[PDB]
Amino acid sequence: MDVVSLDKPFMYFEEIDNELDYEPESANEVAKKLPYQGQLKLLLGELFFLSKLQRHGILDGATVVYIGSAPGTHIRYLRDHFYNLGVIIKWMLIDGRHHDPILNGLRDVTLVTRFVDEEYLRSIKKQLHPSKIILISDVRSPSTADLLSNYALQNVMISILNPVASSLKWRCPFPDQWIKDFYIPHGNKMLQPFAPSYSAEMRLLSIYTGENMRLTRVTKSDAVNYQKKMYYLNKIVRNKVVVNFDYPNQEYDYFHMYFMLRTVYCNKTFPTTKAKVLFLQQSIFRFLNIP
Amino acid sequence: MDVVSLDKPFMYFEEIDNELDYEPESANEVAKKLPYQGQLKLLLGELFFLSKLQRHGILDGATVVYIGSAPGTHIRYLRDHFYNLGVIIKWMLIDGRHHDPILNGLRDVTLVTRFVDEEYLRSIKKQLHPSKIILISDVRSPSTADLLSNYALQNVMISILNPVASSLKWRCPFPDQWIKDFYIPHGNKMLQPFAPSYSAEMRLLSIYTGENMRLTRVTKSDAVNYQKKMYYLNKIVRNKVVVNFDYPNQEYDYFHMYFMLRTVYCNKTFPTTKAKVLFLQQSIFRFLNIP
Ligand SMILES: Nc1ncnc2c1ncn2[C@@H]1O[C@H](CSCC[C@H](N)C(=O)O)[C@@H](O)[C@H]1O
Ligand SMILES: Nc1ncnc2c1ncn2[C@@H]1O[C@H](CSCC[C@H](N)C(=O)O)[C@@H](O)[C@H]1O
Ligand SMILES: C[n+]1cn([C@@H]2O[C@H](CO)[C@@H](O)[C@H]2O)c2nc(N)[nH]c(=O)c21
Ligand SMILES: C[n+]1cn([C@@H]2O[C@H](CO)[C@@H](O)[C@H]2O)c2nc(N)[nH]c(=O)c21
Repeated sequence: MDVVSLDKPFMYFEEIDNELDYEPESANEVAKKLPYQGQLKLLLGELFFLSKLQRHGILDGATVVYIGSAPGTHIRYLRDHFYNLGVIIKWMLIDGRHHDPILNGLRDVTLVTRFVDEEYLRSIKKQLHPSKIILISDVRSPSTADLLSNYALQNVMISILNPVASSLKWRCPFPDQWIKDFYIPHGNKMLQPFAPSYSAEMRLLSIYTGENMRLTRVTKSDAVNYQKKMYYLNKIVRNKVVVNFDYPNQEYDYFHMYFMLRTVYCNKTFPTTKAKVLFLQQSIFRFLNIP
Repeated sequence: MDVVSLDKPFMYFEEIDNELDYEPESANEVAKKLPYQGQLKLLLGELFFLSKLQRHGILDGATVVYIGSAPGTHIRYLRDHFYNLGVIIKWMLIDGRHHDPILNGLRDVTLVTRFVDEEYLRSIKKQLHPSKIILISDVRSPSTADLLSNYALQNVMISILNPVASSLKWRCPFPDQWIKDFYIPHGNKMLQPFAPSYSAEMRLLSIYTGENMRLTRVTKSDAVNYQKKMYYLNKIVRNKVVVNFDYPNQEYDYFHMYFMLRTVYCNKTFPTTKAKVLFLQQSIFRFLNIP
């Protein structure tokens, strides 16, 4: 077995302290071990993001505009969570596909069947005004050309919507498939537990202060770094069993999940962090129908 | 007469301490008092900008890419100045119109007869590489739609060229002619002496550190501010005679010019700032054929 003692997990991309030469054969390896692993991945990353905003006092009263939200089964848990905690939020879920029916009938959540474009963004901006907007993007067209296209639209979501914060899907294009350098918003590169086995994807978390918007260029060299660091994390790190982690599951992803969940706010008072986390995880797994 | 004692002139937009309701009648008022006032305006603003970069040690060895450079008569003085001081610079002047023949025959200056577009920017970027690039933009298509168009291209010049610094033409669109909010690069809003009488134009000076690019949104309210502050400066301030300014010309613009010129580097050693400035101004006026 691949056992180890870890202090904490890598929470952000910059923390990854090693790299590996990408083995193309890994793409043939089993991408997922858990049922509904994708919603879980999204639910933890989004609970983490939103709890932070709560922590900074910018969640209550905002309208969360989620683009690329369908089916969105996990968004129901996210909504109930903050709704039961008492935070006042309006959810506007927009996608061209259809949303899970469990999202229907909630006065606080509006579902829109529309693929968004720049023109549309301007109309929802005029219709949401003057509410504070929190943006979450998970749109998917893929080719490097498809990616750049998606990232370009995400930057327009921000310029037009002008949110107080944003969570954006972020996977750097492959170096061997470079087309051109581009700019993404500045933010924390949040690592995702339960992402597909060899996924190089993360979520960009940003909070907008003042009336400025800071961007950062992404070059092919960066793409090489992304590939090597994410390859090292997936092949080695995520396959570690943290023996000094006293919890029902000791695999790296549960250790990583633990650290994300310990930052979430709950109503019930627990004697320990372990008790709150166990509670949140059980609740999450039961909701998603994960054994 | 409109006399006054001033400590220093407003060097940046943010410094302007007052505003006035814009009088549309002012547009009918004489826009220029000096022959070749336009080149003078450009020459001071560009000497100011470049001396700063020299001061920060980023001028020597760069290639200055000037877009919207023709005729460019004053660029000859700028080139000779740094060339005689010993700074090593290559000038690449690109415009669709023709350049003043005085710019020909200099091995260090290349003239290009091309209107630039995104695709072209990419080719000059590949051809200039790996030199450090300093960008100066003075392109002019006008309608608010024309402006946004120009500002949009200027932002692309920066993203593609990736200069170490930039000087960009900047005039906010009129509030009563608003179309949409937009982003311009962060920079110092340099005020311009000898600009047309009621001009609301300035130059955005930026130095790029790291691999980031910071932008700032411009709203209609900002457009109202720009209009009022620039109207106050043009109607009142620029019409002041600084009696405590001991110089051959006491008008505000010469006082403003003095402060810009006192930052320029020269070969000759002068006993006073007044002597260096008088020297630089005389030299500039004689070169431009201004009495
Ligand atoms: N311009 C656009 N506007 C809205 N949705 C878009 C889009 N381009 C792609 N999409 C949507 O982005 C989605 C990617 S899958 C998203 C999964 C969802 N976040 C979940 O929680 O289940 C697709 O449903 C696709 O229709
Ligand atoms: N895309 C583009 N590329 C290059 N030049 C452009 C342009 N769009 C407009 N221009 C040029 O921008 C110029 C504006 S006048 C510029 C004056 C010049 N800076 C001087 O020192 O004399 C025009 O000559 C026009 O041809
Ligand atoms: C992380 N990853 C996945 N694939 C490819 O994506 C497919 C779907 O997941 C995989 O089958 C693999 O071919 C990669 N290809 C390259 N060049 N570099 C990578 O980092 C990489
Ligand atoms: C600074 N300025 C000039 N013009 C207009 O531009 C023409 C050419 O210089 C002027 O004749 C005037 O009509 C302005 N119009 C408005 N609404 N607001 C301004 O601040 C302004």
